[PDB]
Amino acid sequence: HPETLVKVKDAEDQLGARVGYIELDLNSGKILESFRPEERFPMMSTFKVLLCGAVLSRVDAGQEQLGRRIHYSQNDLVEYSPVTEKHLTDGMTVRELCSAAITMSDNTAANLLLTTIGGPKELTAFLHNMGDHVTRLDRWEPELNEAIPNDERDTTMPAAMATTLRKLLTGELLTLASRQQLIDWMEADKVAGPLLRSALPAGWFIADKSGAGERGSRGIIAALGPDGKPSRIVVIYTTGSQATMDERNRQIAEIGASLIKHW
Repeated sequence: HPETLVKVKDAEDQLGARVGYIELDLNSGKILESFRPEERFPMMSTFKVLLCGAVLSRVDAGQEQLGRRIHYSQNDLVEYSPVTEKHLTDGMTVRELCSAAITMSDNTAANLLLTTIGGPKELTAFLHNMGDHVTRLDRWEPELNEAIPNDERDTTMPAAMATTLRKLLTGELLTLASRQQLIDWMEADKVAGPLLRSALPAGWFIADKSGAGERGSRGIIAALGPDGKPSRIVVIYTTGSQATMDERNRQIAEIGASLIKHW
């Protein structure tokens, strides 16, 4: 609705930074509303949905198994690894690592799964093959969060991420059991409370994944809708602000409040 665009512009003003926004109808792929749809933004942890989508396509193809246990050691642990640090002794299965990477944004789990897949170049090859010629992963955790101005490495565009998310979630690329497993991990997100979830009405569905990075970068990709079903994809990215984490969260939650008021 154009009143949400008023709130996105107001957020650009309050944060003193670019905000990219898109609202996409999940059924038809129709772009309902957009602001900077084709400017690049750092993906940060929102790439971990894409990563487990690549993992699940290998599971579907018989090239990977969800129950396979990955062992790793203290040498692999990078900053913000709340779940992998606690499982050094016995390792974790592919399924556990995707739950940790999505639900808890665990950085080591993402690196371990990127190794399983053949690294950033293979996730980017996977994206290219499903028609996304924009999103690219170039580095590993934690480097990919750097968000240096004008750098195309590890970026997407709001319109590209929304279209890719839609394909992953409703297209024939993944088996329905796999699409459902990706949706379940996103629904179980534990780390995005102050963002769209704080504006979500009772009874609504949300599956999402947040990200934060350097230079004020913050973002969220989400599939949400009334009556327990997703019917729209919302993607929101910001970078460049010098505002605190709480101010960045606050403005994204106010963009959410506007889009839900005007649904």
